Amino acid sequence: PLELTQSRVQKIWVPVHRNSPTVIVMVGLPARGKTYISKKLTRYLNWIGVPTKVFNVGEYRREAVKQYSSYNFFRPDNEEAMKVRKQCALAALRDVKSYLAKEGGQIAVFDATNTTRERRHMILHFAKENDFKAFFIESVCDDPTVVASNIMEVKISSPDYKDCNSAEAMDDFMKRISCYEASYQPLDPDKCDRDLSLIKVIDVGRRFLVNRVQDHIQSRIVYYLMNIHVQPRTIYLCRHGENEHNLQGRIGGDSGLSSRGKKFASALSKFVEEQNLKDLRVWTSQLKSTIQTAEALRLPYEQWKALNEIDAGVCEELTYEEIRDTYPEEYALREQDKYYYRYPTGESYQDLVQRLEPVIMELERQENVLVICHQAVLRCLLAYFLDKSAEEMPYLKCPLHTVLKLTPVAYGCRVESIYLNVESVCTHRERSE
Ligand SMILES: CN(C)c1cccc(-c2cc(Nc3cnccc3S(C)(=O)=O)cc3nccnc23)c1
Ligand SMILES: O=P(O)(O)OC[C@H]1O[C@](O)(CO)[C@@H](O)[C@@H]1O
Repeated sequence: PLELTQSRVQKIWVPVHRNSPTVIVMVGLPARGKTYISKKLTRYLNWIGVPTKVFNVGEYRREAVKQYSSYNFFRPDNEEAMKVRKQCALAALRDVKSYLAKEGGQIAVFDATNTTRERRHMILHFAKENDFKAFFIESVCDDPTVVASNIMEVKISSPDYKDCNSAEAMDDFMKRISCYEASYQPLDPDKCDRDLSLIKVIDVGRRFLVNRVQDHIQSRIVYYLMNIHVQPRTIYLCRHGENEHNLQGRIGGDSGLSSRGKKFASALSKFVEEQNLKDLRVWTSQLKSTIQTAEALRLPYEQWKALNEIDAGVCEELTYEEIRDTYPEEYALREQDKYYYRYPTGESYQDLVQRLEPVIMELERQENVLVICHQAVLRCLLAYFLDKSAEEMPYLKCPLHTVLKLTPVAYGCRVESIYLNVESVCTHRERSE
């Protein structure tokens, strides 16, 4: 029954006067997108604030053993290589234990083939004895075009194949896959795996079998998988054209575009038209400056309250100088912990991420999209796509009148900056000390 004090940074009332971690087990033949999924899921989970880390058994093998030479290493009759592979799995599990039990981790993604019941049974046993949950994700695909595309995009360029050309790396990889085919026992949720928590994904997200979801992190993972796709597309992110508050160095508010902001809007329209995209969706916030920017495009657009700039609470409409003079401790606390700091009666970047989550989910479902938003919001989105930490997120550089063009490549995202040659003030503030 305790008396309360409001914490300085997060503004949380706390009393004063003195969920088991999960191992996600990937399952499947090589080149079925296990690593692609492990990495993308981990980016999502970390961004929403669930500390996650991938333990790729392949990387342990590459460190334990000299340069790769061929698929013979993966022969099931290779007694020695089988021992090494098993010890690499056990070493990766030691690190999973340490991460989840001792380093604050919440989710460990065990990224390997794990194609045998025996291997999976051993992982289960490891989980139950450390009191970890286990959740299996299996990717099944028998389409040779898909497999070949995966091999060309991320396998032949890997360090294993440094001394091979393309044709021979591809030949080797195909034989390598064949090494796993005889002993591959797929997840069997009807019968033998009836009691496991799992998702089996068939044909690149065409069909799912989902068995026994045990907690909210798991249903959300499932929802995420049911919304992502691997079709090629482009995401453009930018801010509103310069506005009248920007000219005054004032934060928040709902001002309109300055004369230069309107020139940017016309320049954006020209840029978009020259990209020559199919079915470009345009999203804005509900604040005037983004909507006036979209109005220059002559494309249909949709407004989202969730894309509204961070709410600076009682500091809305003020300059950073007025904040420093009127609220000196608040100004200092934010410079010290810019991600977690909440403005009084307002928001933190942490809050932003919670309200942007539905934006991210819908972005995953779409194809070509242009998002016209605001500085702190744009940083949050960009952090997601580029896998930037919470500590880095509030300092990412997203200038006015510059389009950030994002294109999926390999296991991530390429970003290209395109400045549309219209002057503006600069609203970027570096980390100080
Ligand atoms: C959509 N969803 C829900 C989902 C779920 C699980 C796997 C995959 C998947 C993803 C994938 N991606 C991937 C893997 N390596 C290189 C490039 C890419 S790509 C297409 O992202 O540029 C390749 C796959 N292959 C076979 C089966 N499944 C694959 C997808
Ligand atoms: O987190 P920072 O660096 O203060 O940036 C957010 C600010 O940027 C702006 O979008 C432009 O100054 C403000 O409206 C908002 O308060």
